[PDB]
Amino acid sequence: HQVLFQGFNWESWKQSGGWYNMMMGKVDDIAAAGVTHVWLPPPSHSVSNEGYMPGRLYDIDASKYGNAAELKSLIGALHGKGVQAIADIVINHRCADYKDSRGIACIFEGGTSDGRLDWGPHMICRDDTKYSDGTANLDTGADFAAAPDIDHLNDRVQRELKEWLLWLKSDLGFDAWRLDFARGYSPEMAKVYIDGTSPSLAVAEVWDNMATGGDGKPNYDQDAHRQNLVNWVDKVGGAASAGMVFDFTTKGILNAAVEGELWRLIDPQGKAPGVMGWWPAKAVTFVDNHDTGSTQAMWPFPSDKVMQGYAYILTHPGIPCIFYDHFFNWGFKDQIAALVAIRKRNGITATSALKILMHEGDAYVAEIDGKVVVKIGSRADVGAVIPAGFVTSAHGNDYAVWEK
Ligand SMILES: OC[C@H]1O[C@@H](O)[C@H](O)[C@@H](O)[C@@H]1O
Ligand SMILES: [Ca+2]
Ligand SMILES: [Ca+2]
Ligand SMILES: [Ca+2]
Repeated sequence: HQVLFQGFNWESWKQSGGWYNMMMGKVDDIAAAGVTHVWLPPPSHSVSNEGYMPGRLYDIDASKYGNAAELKSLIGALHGKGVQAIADIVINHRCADYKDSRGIACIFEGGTSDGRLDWGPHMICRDDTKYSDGTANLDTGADFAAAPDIDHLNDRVQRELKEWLLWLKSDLGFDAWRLDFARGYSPEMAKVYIDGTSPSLAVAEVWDNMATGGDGKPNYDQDAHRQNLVNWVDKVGGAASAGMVFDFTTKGILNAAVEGELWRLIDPQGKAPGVMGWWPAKAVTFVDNHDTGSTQAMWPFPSDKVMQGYAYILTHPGIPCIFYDHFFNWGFKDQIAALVAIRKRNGITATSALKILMHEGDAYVAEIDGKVVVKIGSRADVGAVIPAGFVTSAHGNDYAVWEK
């Protein structure tokens, strides 16, 4: 068993009383439901609210989310119900607290009395001219316009950062990492960090565009899209690494399939289309996150089919991550934990076997480990293909479940 849970959305920082405090009230519900890991936002002080524009890294208190006290207060409740804690680690770029000799904002403040993380333009890639001094290394990954990109090839940086990371665990309680904007630095670099801080798991956010038909729809063969993920995992230690990646491949394909095109959920090999069917133990599947859904909606899921997804991800191979809004604010609390249970009751995991039984545009049926069968889609009958000794069980709005 192993299930993740993103414990926040875009709007979270606004939360009257502090996000963590209101969350203390969702601990048992999440735990009892079957979750095992929770993903909390960037705890650090951030120029921006949501925290993806970090500066004073050790400055936990400044957070719009809550402070050091409450974060622990909250991570400990989780640990009390046996759920691990993940920290949204944002290090591809960073904002300098103050102005240097030139007027350009490149003098950083770590957040403590010493000079830890009190870096200068020297820790800014020389190719991010808008801030650099031209003396650092070259960016090892994508750049982020909005702010100074840190030169991770920098001896000091990899040092003070692991120390900072190691502190997050040793002080607050964090267990695992969720690497923000991983497309910003070579996997070679994530590896430095992952290994010298060894989290129970490190899921990264590598998000490339999906190839699309002239008509806006995503193509059917997404092999290239997912080969770029199993590869990034490849270059990071793979089998022996704590790192894993969100199955963006699955999101794009699934986004288009619930729309009467379930046939898209199978590759010529009889396998799943996302990273799921290639490396199921290194693929974190999901329905929507704080970028793709919520109030940013860069790529939301068909709202009237959001359950067809959970019916899919919470029973298939791969690690499913449940989205906040979805569990507490959409009227699906119960429906969701019922599955996690199924997944749990039947000892299903990241690597269970998958046996697609039907992949027609309006009907997708499957058998996982020959203990569970799920069908999503708008087609009243499929009795025709449901192995022997399968009693019905969980179901609802265009999805059904039969356990042996
Ligand atoms: O998409 C990668 C990341 O890009 C950043 O610019 C956004 O602020 C984050 O919310 C997002 O996780
Ligand atoms: Ca300092
Ligand atoms: Ca930049
Ligand atoms: Ca970068």
